[PDB]
This record gives sequence, structure tokens and C-alpha cells, in this order.
Amino acid sequence: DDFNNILDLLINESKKAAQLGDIPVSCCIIDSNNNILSLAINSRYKNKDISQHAEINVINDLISKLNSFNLSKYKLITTLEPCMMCYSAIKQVKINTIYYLVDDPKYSINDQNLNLIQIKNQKKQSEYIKLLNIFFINARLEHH
Amino acid sequence: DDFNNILDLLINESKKAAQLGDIPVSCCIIDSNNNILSLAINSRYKNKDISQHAEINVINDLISKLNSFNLSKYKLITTLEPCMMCYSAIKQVKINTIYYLVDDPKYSINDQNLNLIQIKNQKKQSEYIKLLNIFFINARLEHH
Ligand SMILES: [Cl-]
Ligand SMILES: [Cl-]
Ligand SMILES: [Zn+2]
Ligand SMILES: [Zn+2]
Repeated sequence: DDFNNILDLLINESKKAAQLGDIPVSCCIIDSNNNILSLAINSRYKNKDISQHAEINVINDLISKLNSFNLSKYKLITTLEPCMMCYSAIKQVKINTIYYLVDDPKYSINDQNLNLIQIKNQKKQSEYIKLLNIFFINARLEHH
Repeated sequence: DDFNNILDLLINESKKAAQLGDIPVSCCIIDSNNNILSLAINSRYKNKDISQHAEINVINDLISKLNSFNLSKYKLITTLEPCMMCYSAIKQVKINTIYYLVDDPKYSINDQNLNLIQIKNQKKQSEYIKLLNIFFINARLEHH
């Protein structure tokens, strides 16, 4: 569909990540009934851990809850197209679908049982783009 | 992935439909192991039946094989983006994924558990576009 309520929630969460120095990305994992089982934000720089993107964080939350590395029954929704580290972690726990809102400007993948699917929600996409733009502006100001 | 072998097969089949007066569309339904369970071509005008597009034909083949209207365990691959009649029939048998090669130039859908996903296979897409173009050229020649 367009996940308007889940996206409202994720966009609200990611603000937290932006306040603390990380690209404001939030994401959740859902079961087939679209219930959220785990939610996480990006905390790579905040916790000085190369792996702590929102996607790997949410994967680890669910591994913890279910005591299992097999998430084949679940789908992932993120505000921003995942990097390749996260894409590979998502693949390695057998999640078959990644919904993302905003693709990443910054590989050639012929994987399957793994679809990367852009959510169409223009209002939410424009809102999240404005949040990211504010983050990057502050990024270049501190860069200089 | 890019379904290169299945697409080779479908593009070969659809030629049959083009020879007999129908837009040359072919499609199959696959299980989770990507095995084909049913394959069909468009035969609307050939059999004077508004419903006999390739997608509805393949659905009926599988309903027949399984004696069930519940195809929730299966995915559909077609050469051409489905019309809305077929999209609704696919939804009504609970198939969750439609892979298509070529989108249709000729609605606003907020359905979910139903993803419409364009296959990326440039060589196969260009080949199928050339086949369709030949079909339409002959169409306008007979039109006049
Ligand atoms: Cl890998
Ligand atoms: Cl309906
Ligand atoms: Zn990442
Ligand atoms: Zn149709």
C-alpha cells in the first residue's frame, strides 16, 4: 500500500537519530498482519559501531526477541534505502522484502527471494527528504 | 533476480498468441522454489472471451490443478503489466506478487499483500518490446 501510519511513526523516530549525530534513519520489521515486532534507529556514530545502522539494529532486536536467525516470515520497512552492509545482513536472516521510502543517491545485485520495493507515499517522502536535507546542511556546516 | 530463463520461455510462447490475433502476452505461476506450475498465453480474441487474457488463463489452469481458489503460496510472472480485470482476478486468488517485464502505456490502487514489481532484464525487455511493436504495426495496418 503506502504504509502512511507506520511511516508517520518512523519519520517521527528518526528525528531522535538526527539530534544525536547520525543520519536520521528509522525502520521496523513487521509480520504478515503488518504488526510491528521490532523498531530501531540508526546509532552508528552515537555508539561508535560501524554495524549499528537502523536496519542491523532492528534485525538484532528481533533475533533477540525470537532467539532465532531465521526471519523469513517477516518484512522490513525503512525510511531510507539500505546500504550494502545492511542489505546483506537482511538477506542473511532470510527476510524477503525491503520496503523503503527514499532511495539513496550515494553494485549489481542479482539476488532473489529479496525484493527492494519503493513505497509510494508522496507526502511522507517529501517530509522525509526535508528532514534528511536539514541533516546534511548541518553536516556540511560542521564539515567547514 | 532477472528471471532470464523463464522470460526466454514466456517470450517464446507469446509469439503463438501474436500469430493468432491476440496481443502476444504469456505468463506463468511459480511456487516458492521458482518451479512453474502453470503457463498460459492470451487468447481473448482467438476464443471470443473477454476474460481469456494470459493472466486469468494461468489462474484458471492452477485452480484446476489444485482444486482450490487459494493461490496465496504462489507468484505470477507475466511479460506485460496486467490490465485491471486481471489484476483484480490475481488479487482475488490471494497471489501476493506480480512480476512483469514491460509496463503498459494504455487507476489509483492502495492494495497491499499485492506488490507489482518490474523485472529488470534489459535484453529481454528490449526483445519483448520489439515483438509487441511488430504486433501493433500489423494492428494499425489491418485497422486501415
Ligand atoms: Cl553474502
Ligand atoms: Cl475487488
Ligand atoms: Zn546500512
Ligand atoms: Zn488482462
